[PDB]
Amino acid sequence: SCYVADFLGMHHESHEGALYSVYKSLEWGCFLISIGLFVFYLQQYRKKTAGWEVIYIAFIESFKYIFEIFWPHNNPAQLNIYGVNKSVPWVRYMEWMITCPVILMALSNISGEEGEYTHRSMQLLATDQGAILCAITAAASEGAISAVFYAIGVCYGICTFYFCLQIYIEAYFTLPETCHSAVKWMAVIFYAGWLCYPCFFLAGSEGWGNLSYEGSAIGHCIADLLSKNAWGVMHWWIRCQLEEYKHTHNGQLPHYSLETRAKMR
Amino acid sequence: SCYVADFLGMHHESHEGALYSVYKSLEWGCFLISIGLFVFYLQQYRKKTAGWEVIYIAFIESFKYIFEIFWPHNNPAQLNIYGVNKSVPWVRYMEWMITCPVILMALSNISGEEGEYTHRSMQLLATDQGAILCAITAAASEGAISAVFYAIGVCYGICTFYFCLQIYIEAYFTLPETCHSAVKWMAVIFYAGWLCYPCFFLAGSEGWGNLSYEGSAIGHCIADLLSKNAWGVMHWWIRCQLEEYKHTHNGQLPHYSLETRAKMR
Ligand SMILES: *C/C=C(C)/C=C/C=C(C)/C=C/C1=C(C)CCCC1(C)C
Ligand SMILES: *C/C=C(C)/C=C/C=C(C)/C=C/C1=C(C)CCCC1(C)C
Repeated sequence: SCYVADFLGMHHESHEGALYSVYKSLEWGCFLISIGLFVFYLQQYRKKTAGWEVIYIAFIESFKYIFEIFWPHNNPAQLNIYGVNKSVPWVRYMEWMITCPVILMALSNISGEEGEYTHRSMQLLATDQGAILCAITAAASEGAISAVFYAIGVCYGICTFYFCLQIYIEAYFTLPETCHSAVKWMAVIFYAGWLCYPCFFLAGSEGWGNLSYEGSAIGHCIADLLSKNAWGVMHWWIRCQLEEYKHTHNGQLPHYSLETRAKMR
Repeated sequence: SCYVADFLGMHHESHEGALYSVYKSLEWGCFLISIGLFVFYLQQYRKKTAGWEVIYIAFIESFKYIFEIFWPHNNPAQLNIYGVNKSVPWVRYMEWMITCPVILMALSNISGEEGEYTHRSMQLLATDQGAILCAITAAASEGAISAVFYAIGVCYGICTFYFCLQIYIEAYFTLPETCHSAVKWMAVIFYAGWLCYPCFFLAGSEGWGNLSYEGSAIGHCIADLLSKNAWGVMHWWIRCQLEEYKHTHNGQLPHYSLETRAKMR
C-alpha cells in the first residue's frame, strides 16, 4: 500500500531539446527586461512619469522570474497537493494576485491626479480578487469542483473586463487627442495578454489539457511580457505625453466631470 | 517505502468533549449571525446606511462558515501539502483575501461620498494583499522559508496598520462629534480582532505551535465575530448617524479638505 507522488519536478527529467532552450532563454529575457524596466522607472520617478505601480509590478515580476529560473519546483513555489495529485504554480498565482490589482489601480489612475478614483474602481478590484482566487481554487482542486470554480472565476472576469472597458473608453474620451492611439494599443495589450491566461489554464496540467510545463510557462512568459512590461511601457508613455501637454497648457489637463458615456457599445 | 499522509481530518477522530461542542455551536452561531446580518443589511440598503461592502462580507462569511460546518476537511477547503505534510485552511485564507480588502475599502469609504478616495487607499490595499499572501505562503511552507515569509507579512501588516490608524484619526477629526465615540470603538474592534489572527497562526499547526484545530478555529470564530460582524454593525451605525446629521443639516456633511494631521502620534 505504497504511494508514489509523481509531481512535476520530482522524477528526474532529461531537460533537453529546443523547447527547453527556448523556455530558459525566455525566462532569462523576461527577468532581464523586468529588472531593466525597474531601473528605468526608478530613474523616471522624479519626472512623475512612472508611478509606483509599474515599479512595484516590475520588482515583483523580477522576483517571480528569478525564483522560476532557479527554484521552479521547490516549494513554496510549487504547491504539491496530495489527494488530488496536483502541482500548483503558487509563485505564478501569488505574482498574479500582487500585480493584477496594481495593474487595475494604475489603469484607474492613468493620469495621476487626485479625486479621479471612484466606487467602481473598488468594485473592479473586488471582482479581480474573486476571479484570481477562484482560479487558484480551481487549480488546486479536481473534477466538478474545479469546473464550478472556473465558471465563477469566468463570471468575475467578465465583470472585470466590462469595468476595464468602461475605464478605457473614459480615458479615450477624456485624455488629450495625442494619446488616443496609445490608449487603443494599451487596451489591446490589456485584452490580448489577459485573455491568454484563462486559455493556458484549460490547456495545462491545471485544468483539463495536456500542455507541457515548459510550453505553458512559455505562453505565460509571453502573456506577462504583454500584460505587464508592454502595458507599463504604454502607461509611462501616456503619462509622458500628459506631462508634455501640461507643460504646454499651463499645467492643467482638460477638465471633464459629472458626465455620462458607454451608450450602445 | 510507504508514505502515510496524516493530515487533519483523514484518520478518524473521536469528535467528543465539551470543546468540540463549543466549537460546533460557535460555528453555527457565526453562520446564523452572518446570514441574519446579510438579510438586515439587504433591507437597510435602500436607506443608504448599509453599503455593498458589509453585505458582501456577510455573504462571503456565511459561505465560509457553511463550508466549515459541513466540509471543513474535504478539499479544496483543506489544502493537503505533501512534502511539507501540512494542512492549509484554504477556505479561511480565501475568505480573508476576499474580505480584508473590502473591509479596508469600507474603512476608506466610511461616509460614502465621492472623491474621498486617495492614492494611500490603494497603497493600503496593496500592503494588505501582500500581508495575506505572505501569510498563506508561510502556512503552506516549513522551516526558515515560513519564518521569512511571516516576517515579510508582518512588515506589510505594520504598514497596513499605520495606514489604517491614519484613516481612523482622519475619520475622528472629520466626522461629526456624535460619531466620535463610535469611531473609537470601531478602531478597537479593528485592532483587537485583526491582531488575533497573527497570534493564532503562531500557535496552530500552521506556524510553530500546537493548538488543536478546534481551539484555533474557535479563536478565529471570535476574531471573525469581532473583525467582521461587529465592525460592520459599527460601520452601519456610523452611516445611520451621518444620515441623521445630513437630514438635520440640509443634507451636507461638514466640509474639510486639503488639511494635514498625524502630528506626534
Ligand atoms: C500578471 C498576470 C496576470 C495579468 C494574470 C491574469 C490572469 C487571469 C485574467 C486569469 C483568469 C482566469 C483563469 C486563469 C482561470 C479561471 C477563469 C479566469 C478568467 C478567472
Ligand atoms: C476576516 C479576516 C481577517 C480580518 C483576517 C486577518 C488576518 C491577518 C491580519 C493576518 C496577519 C498575519 C498573519 C496571520 C501571519 C503572517 C503575519 C501577518 C501579520 C500578515
